[PDB]
Amino acid sequence: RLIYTAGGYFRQSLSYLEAYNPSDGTWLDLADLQVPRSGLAGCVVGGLLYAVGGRNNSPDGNTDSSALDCYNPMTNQWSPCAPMSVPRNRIGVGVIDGHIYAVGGSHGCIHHNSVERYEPERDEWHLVAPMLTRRIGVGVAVLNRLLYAVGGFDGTNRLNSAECYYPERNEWRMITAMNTIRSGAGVCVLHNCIYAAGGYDGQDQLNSVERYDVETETWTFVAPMKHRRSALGITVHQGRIYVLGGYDGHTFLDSVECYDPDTDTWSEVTRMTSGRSGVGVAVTLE
Amino acid sequence: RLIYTAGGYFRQSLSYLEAYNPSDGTWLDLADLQVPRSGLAGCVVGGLLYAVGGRNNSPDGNTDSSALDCYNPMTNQWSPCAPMSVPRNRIGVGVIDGHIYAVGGSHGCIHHNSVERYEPERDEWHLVAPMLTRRIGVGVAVLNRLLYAVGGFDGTNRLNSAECYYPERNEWRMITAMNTIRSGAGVCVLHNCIYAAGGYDGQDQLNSVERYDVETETWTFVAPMKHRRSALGITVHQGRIYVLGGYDGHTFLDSVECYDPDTDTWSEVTRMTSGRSGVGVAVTLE
Amino acid sequence: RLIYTAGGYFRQSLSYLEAYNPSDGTWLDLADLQVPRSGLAGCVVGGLLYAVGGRNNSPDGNTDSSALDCYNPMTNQWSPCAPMSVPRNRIGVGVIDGHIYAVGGSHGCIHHNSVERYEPERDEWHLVAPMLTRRIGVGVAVLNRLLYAVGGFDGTNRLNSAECYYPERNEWRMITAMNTIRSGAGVCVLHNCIYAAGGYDGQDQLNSVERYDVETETWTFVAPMKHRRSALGITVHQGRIYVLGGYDGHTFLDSVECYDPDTDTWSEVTRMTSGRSGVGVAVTLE
Ligand SMILES: O=C1c2ccccc2C(=O)N1C[C@@H]1c2ccccc2CCN1C(=O)[C@@H]1CCCC[C@@H]1c1nnn[nH]1
Ligand SMILES: O=C1c2ccccc2C(=O)N1C[C@@H]1c2ccccc2CCN1C(=O)[C@@H]1CCCC[C@@H]1c1nnn[nH]1
Ligand SMILES: O=C1c2ccccc2C(=O)N1C[C@@H]1c2ccccc2CCN1C(=O)[C@@H]1CCCC[C@@H]1c1nnn[nH]1
Repeated sequence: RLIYTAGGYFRQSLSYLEAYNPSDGTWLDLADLQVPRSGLAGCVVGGLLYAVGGRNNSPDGNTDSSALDCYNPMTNQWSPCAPMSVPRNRIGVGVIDGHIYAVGGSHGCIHHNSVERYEPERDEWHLVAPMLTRRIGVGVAVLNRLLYAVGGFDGTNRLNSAECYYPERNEWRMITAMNTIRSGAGVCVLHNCIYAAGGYDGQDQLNSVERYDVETETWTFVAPMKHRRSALGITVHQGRIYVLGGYDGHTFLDSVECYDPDTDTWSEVTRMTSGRSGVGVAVTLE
Repeated sequence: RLIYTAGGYFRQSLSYLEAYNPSDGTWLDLADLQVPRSGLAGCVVGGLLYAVGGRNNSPDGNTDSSALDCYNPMTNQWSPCAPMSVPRNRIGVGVIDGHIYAVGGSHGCIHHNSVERYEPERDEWHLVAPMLTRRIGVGVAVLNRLLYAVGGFDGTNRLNSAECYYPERNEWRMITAMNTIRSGAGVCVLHNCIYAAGGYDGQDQLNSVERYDVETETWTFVAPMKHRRSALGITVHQGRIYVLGGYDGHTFLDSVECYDPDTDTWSEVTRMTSGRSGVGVAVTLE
Repeated sequence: RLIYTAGGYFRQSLSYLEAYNPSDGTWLDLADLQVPRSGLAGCVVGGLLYAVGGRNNSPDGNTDSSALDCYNPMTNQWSPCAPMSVPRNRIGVGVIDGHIYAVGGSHGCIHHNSVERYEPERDEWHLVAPMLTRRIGVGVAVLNRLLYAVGGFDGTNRLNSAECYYPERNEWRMITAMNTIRSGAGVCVLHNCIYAAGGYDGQDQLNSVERYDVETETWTFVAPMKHRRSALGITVHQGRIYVLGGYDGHTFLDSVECYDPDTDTWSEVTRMTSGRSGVGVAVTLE
């Protein structure tokens, strides 16, 4: 239906909200964020777009965000929701049973292993069991009612490790680590596999993509992206992964590539209006 | 039966070969290595002690070693054997079916994922399938005729990841990662479980100890060591782990702690003649 | 007109500046470099010879160079220019529109993919687009106002890959890879074709030479050199390639071969005053 892209960074933190339509390839110019921010994460619950966490990198100063803002598509306006317990810059998020999980992120020099859950019915955040590892630039994916924290950065080492959360048991456990170390990678779920595209391994931006099969418990490489990129927006729409923007250790990308799992190929389908990195993206449900 | 300690580091790379008898608590001052080195690994095959890889850190310069030297307890003599294909400083080693596996390590700035095997009868090294990850300061453990590479450092990031080698199939496979990131940890096998004691997580030296059960595929913490230590010697003697020396953030340890798995307790049983880190340790077989 | 040879290595890093006249076959002994260096690159802009990057391998210690020095033929004198942003040993250089491009190279352990441009009239360096691959011992050629980075070493593997820079667009594209892997090869342009002579493939020094046709996008072998050589000086003078010195496996070459494209034959036309490798070579324009 539509692929949102909220915020991002180019010279400073951005306030752009734009929506891409895969059918005709048009870009909608929607209402801008109240506060500019990069390193945020986007998710859609009910029929509202949620902008979680982030950081406002401006010439005047840098401020980490604990703000949850809710975009109503009908009115084309943003409405503040209950803020998180702590600011979370470079955050990952996943949705289970209509509840938003705010995973990891940073507050200045404090790297979070803590995770908290938002209940939209109550407008209320509540902390859950923390991760085994501190993760910023973490990628999150939801599969079989289980949340996966994939890769990231613990303040010293970038991570190839991943861990699975069990909502019913309220506990974390380590799974098989990735083949490549990835911080700020695009993580999503397509069919019955966890995907991890792009990222930063400590010295190079990555174009390699690998997927995790839950039953075999093995990470397998697939066709790499055309442009290597970190801090990229990722989204699945009608059986195909879409990756939007990012940073290639150099230029802020406007490129948007699409992955077809049947053919195992990447192809640039469009461009964003301007180059940016660290965007929060989410698809309109259904 | 003796616990050998070869080489090590204190202000410069050491040449010490010393042997500890756990029965009476005595120390034997044996013949020194012909070339001093730290970051080496020790192993015992067919009644002979082998010193593998390492580096000679001296005031006159630094040289990485590809040397395999063989110590005969009967003659108290070091005799050179066939050198490895490439130098391997901060190496890990394991023994399967009388063959010595040289795993990972570094040569100057090259970090090895490559692995090679030594055949004592032929005095020959041959490369096998390389690891999925480049690892230096890697811990090696042999269990059920499979070789496990644990933790380490890839040149940028310290690792909690672990992978298992299959000699018959000649292939590596990533297993469940550790709870803690460990580079230069003491890795050994006790009662059908892989132990990972100490190490360096990128910031602090560790005193925590976790073990891996092969069937459950889970890492579990046990009682921590009294002293934090990285680049530590390790071996098993009559159902108990012996850790020797290491680096705790400033002092080079001479302490030697012993782990009793029944009581789940650590106790300092003896001291080495001088403090050191990066030693090659192996026990006399049987 | 003269073929300059600056620096080089034999036992230690050299300070020689010598100039060969192809007409009468004489050698000119010009003013030595202020600082000895090998792994540098030479180029001529506006009647001035430039010595870029390199390293001073001395008995007292090894130091990588970020220095740009300018030789004035009128005064027979070297003058320091603005240094590069980072030291670059085994550097490659080319010139587009009177601007010197510093491509890749190493700073001790760091292998650069970054590229920076020097403006002689301003005496300023500015970073441009970094390469898709990190390359040390990289050969550079300019053709149709596009800069080509060929072969080299990425810190792990020696490369047969090549890539093309687009100054106006400020981006890099990966072109067709070479038939042979070449690190430290002599790269130049002749009759609208990119040549890659000699180099090191990981095991042996090479005498084979292959050229790239830009329209057909194919690498084709030509007559090989008489001597195998890596880290060789190279240039083009009156429709013929001149390769100077290098390393063949044990002996530092003083040989200077010349390639005639019409006959497709190499021939030793002269010798340098002493054998050396890793020199910077360039021709007085016109
Ligand atoms: O885009 C860049 C970038 C540009 C230039 C230099 C360094 C970086 C970088 O690390 N990135 C990625 C990084 C990143 C990584 C993972 C997830 C989100 C993001 C947001 C973008 N980003 C950034 O680093 C932001 C953009 C670059 C300025 C610094 C910004 C920042 N500083 N502290 N937090 N953010
Ligand atoms: O003992 C120290 C130490 C002391 C003081 C400062 C830093 C270190 C350190 O990293 N180590 C551990 C490190 C290490 C880690 C894993 C496995 C083997 C070893 C050998 C000892 N060691 C070292 O780093 C060596 C001892 C310290 C000087 C540098 C030496 C080295 N440098 N490159 N290779 N060796
Ligand atoms: O000439 C030799 C040589 C001689 C003996 C052993 C190894 C080499 C080698 O790699 N080379 C080539 C190498 C090279 C490769 C590409 C581009 C420039 C150069 C300069 C010369 N050179 C060298 O390696 C230099 C000469 C050999 C000593 C080491 C020198 C060095 N070390 N780190 N940087 N330079």
